[PDB]
Amino acid sequence: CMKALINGTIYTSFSPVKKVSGLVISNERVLYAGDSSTALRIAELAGGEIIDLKGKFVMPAFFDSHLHLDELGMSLEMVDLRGVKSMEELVERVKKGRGRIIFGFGWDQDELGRWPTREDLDVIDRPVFLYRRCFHVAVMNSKMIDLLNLKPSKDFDESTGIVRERALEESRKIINEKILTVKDYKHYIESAQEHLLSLGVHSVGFMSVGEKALKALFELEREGRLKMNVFAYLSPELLDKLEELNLGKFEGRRLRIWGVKLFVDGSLGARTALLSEPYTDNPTTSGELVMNKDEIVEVIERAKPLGLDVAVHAIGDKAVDVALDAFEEAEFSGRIEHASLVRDDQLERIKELKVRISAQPHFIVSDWWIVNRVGEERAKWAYRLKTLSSITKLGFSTDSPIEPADPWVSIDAAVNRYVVDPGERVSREEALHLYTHGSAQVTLAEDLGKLERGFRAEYIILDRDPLK
Ligand SMILES: [Zn+2]
Ligand SMILES: [Zn+2]
Repeated sequence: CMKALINGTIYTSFSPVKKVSGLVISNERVLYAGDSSTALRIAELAGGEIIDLKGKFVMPAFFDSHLHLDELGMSLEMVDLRGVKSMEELVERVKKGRGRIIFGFGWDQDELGRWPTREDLDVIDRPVFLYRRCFHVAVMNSKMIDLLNLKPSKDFDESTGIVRERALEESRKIINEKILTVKDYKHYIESAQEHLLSLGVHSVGFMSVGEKALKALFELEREGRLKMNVFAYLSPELLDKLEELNLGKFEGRRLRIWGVKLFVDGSLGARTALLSEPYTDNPTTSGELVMNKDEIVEVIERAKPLGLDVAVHAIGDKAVDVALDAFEEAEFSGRIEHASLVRDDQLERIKELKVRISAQPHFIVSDWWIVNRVGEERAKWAYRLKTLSSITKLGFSTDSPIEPADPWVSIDAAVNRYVVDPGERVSREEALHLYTHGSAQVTLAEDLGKLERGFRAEYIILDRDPLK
């Protein structure tokens, strides 16, 4: 299969901006980027298909360097219960869910008139599990309670089927690890993939791939059912099985076994991101250390002879220190997910160690409470897109389903919005670069993100100029 896209405007690169008028593709790689007429002549000689763009625009497809394909799929399938006015309507909306188990979200007891309970949902004859708006609480029916077998705690009200805090976290864990099957995960991943492709995203860094998600990805790959480039960053629990086969870094046609995903800290919203000084709006806490420097170095030393990348979630400024210390000691150039707060004094270390960073520009829009958490001075550390991209390799992501998956909505954020410093905005060209080649570089994918000769031909076709 050879195709020439002619008579249009093709961006091969956004850093620096380079436009051509013709593109020849064969065996899913770019063969030629240049003159429309030269491209036409090549395809005439070799007997390829001619695609006349008719003045349309082409660009490298988006590369989301950090998301959760399984969770995105679960989220697309969930029953939408936002704005439901009565228990009667809530029950009707839940009944209209397909799954052998019905998952849903977004109810509110104020909008309902009272709290939903186990007894209200016992009219539905399959397992039901329904988040509250906040996602900090869930209600379930008896069938679902029976499947979970949770131990008694102050976070679980068995009579009403309501879970909070810890017991909700444990409920999720049991659902994900015990109850959902490999087939369920294949379906989630396929729903996410369809959604992402329709948005122009052809490659993803898939973070926190657990046992069943991996089993689903190998199956989809050999079934020819993966339609996007999936760079899988596995949970560290999978290292035992990898070491027993000596299976490490491995590139299939779509699925890549690429890395390991770790977490130093939690999030600024929950006040669990690890700060060097206490929270401005809770001076009794500085967040939580989930994995320390020695524990990260231990995983890195296991990743090294398997040729695997290591991606480390660090949100708080002190978490960033822990991640930098770990990379320094292990002499390992890893990547950092989020890097939400970066101090001036940390910049030199990031530059010198060449740490790759995956950042989510839509966090700027969503996290309006940043100044409340950390104060005016530390808010200067937040989402420093322009600064980070000028000192190291940086890529754009959504952390979907946390943020919207639509890249144009995150591009708008990176270009137009800032926490406190308008100097941290990037230009439209830079944002497109970061969401294509930037992401590719951050995911160690050297033949993605551009449409020059030799690059994998992942492109999207647009009616309007993406630079306008
Ligand atoms: Zn994270
Ligand atoms: Zn994440």
